[PDB]
Amino acid sequence: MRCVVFNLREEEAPYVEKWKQSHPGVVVDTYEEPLTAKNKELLKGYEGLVVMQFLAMEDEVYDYMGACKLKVLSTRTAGFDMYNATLLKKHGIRLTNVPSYSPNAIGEYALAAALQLTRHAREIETFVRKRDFRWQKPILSKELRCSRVGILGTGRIGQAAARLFKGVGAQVVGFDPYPNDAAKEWLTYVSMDELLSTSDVISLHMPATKDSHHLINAKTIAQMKDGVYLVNTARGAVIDSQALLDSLDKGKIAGAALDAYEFEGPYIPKDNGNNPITDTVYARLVAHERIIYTPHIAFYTETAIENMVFNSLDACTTVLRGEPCAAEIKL
Amino acid sequence: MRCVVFNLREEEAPYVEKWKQSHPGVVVDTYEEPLTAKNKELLKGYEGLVVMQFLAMEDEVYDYMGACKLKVLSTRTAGFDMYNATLLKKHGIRLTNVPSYSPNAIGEYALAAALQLTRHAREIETFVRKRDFRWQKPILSKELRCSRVGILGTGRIGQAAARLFKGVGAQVVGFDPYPNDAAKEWLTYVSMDELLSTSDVISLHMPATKDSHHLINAKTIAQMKDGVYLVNTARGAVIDSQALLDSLDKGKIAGAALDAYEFEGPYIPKDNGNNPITDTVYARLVAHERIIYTPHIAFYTETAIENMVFNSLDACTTVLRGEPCAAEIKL
Ligand SMILES: [Cl-]
Ligand SMILES: [Cl-]
Repeated sequence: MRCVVFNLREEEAPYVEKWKQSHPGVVVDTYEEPLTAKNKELLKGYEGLVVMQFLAMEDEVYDYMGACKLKVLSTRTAGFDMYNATLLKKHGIRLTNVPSYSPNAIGEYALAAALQLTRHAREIETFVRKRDFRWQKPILSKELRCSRVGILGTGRIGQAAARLFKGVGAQVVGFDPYPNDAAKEWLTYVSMDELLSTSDVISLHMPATKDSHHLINAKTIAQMKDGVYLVNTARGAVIDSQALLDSLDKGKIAGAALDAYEFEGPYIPKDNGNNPITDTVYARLVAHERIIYTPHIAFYTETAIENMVFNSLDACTTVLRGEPCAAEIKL
Repeated sequence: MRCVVFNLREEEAPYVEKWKQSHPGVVVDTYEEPLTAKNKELLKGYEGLVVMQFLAMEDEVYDYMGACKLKVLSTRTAGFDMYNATLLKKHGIRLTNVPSYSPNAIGEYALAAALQLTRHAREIETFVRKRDFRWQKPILSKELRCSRVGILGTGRIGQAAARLFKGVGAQVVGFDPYPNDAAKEWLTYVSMDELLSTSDVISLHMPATKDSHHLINAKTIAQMKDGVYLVNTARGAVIDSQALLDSLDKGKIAGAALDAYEFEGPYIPKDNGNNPITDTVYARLVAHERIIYTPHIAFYTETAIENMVFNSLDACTTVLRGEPCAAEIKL
């Protein structure tokens, strides 16, 4: 029952210690550094590997996992395509993930960002910095209780967002290819056309599929209300980014909050102070005056960290004991 | 029954027209400009005067109201100390105000500002500006559903805030000298000491009485949790401003959102681009990196404007009909 954790961030460390305290007899050694060809020897003697690493591990790292007879690689994230499933399977190494951390974290961020937009936070700041303290129409707001909010995607996260928008008084409508009864507690299902053409705020909550790809594009943006506000806490591929930029530049969309960009991979979650953004679309997005751009932090709350740590260690050790694990990805 | 409206702003005009459409036969003439000694003759023939004026009227204006036999001055605001009640009473002119516009507007702003603080909006934007897109502890957030929010003052506005905070999952506690049962739908009443010492976010909603003056001061701040967030949508006098600045500088209070400042009167709601803020406390406060300063706009929503217009015209005309008016200020 020997486990090693890499990529350990400072906020994760106390949760690892809490988990260890509640699970005596499990060895859990930790490293802040990533696992690479250069330090692969640190794997020796462990049966479980717990990681949160977007940087690719060289093939020789996986081969060394095989030579060490590693039994399971457990990621702390929902995504797992950043790991080499081919080599895991070849060496008989199992794989687990963490499918959900905190739906409420992401719904709460969607509400927070929506309120930054509808309450004109950035425009007020611009005026305040110039000492223009007037009560003037450009900063006059519409209350969410007088607004319609459209939720695109009604899985657990979309439902959390819908619940929160209804909780502040908004009329919430939803669209999903597979409507469910639970979401009807917080929203009314409508057609795509109705959601697009009548919503004051649109918040995206769809997973990555062939059918969510570029759902928000020049054609669907053209159907929206003039002055709509758009929030994206889903993956970036749901938006055709240039179409969004064009619509912001023309004033069709009054503002957007983007926590994701379709091609953010080279840059998230890294310090790029000395790493120029060479994707000119992304460089425009991140700097746009009408976009509240955030680096994929909708999830980034204490509750999410706790669940990422506890659930990954639980999954890892469940597999090590040869027990069924609902978070196991069969290869 | 003739009424004249001064100080008419762009956003108010459609509501005046809507009110006129449902009160055919009442003359309601409008002016965008203020009423002053230079245009006092515009008062001839009017019985009701409806105002929202930021500039003192000279004594001779009030004397001219008396000569014209004006019956009532009706403000569109809750405050009325900006008008010369001494001369209104001398000339037998009655006074009405608008005690409430949209409690939800102000509660919604308190929630919006709280979420800017708890979700680290400004700190994230500062990292984004530097292209630092790391998931780093300074921008890790605590969800409101895992937080205690303390509501100081449980009138209509505090109740609206409490309802909205509960609506996003927070555990809401309240303190008031006179607890009421309506507020108990949304919060639990606790002692002042308990509210101060256990709240993650404190939102102020108390009227400006001797008892609430500098309620937030060096002593009560010292009772708070390290890293508390503070929101003030109430009047500025409930906070000892220098004590707040000191505690922000020392890191005791992690951040504050202030929609008001005790000595803001010379500057609100004016364009001060050509008017220095000579009050050095206010100048520091508006510029402080840990303060989200806004120019008294928590109320500033479409619904509030509609209610300011409708309620002032209703009060004015109720008085002119010789009927009792709950919004009349007896001088
Ligand atoms: Cl509104
Ligand atoms: Cl949390």
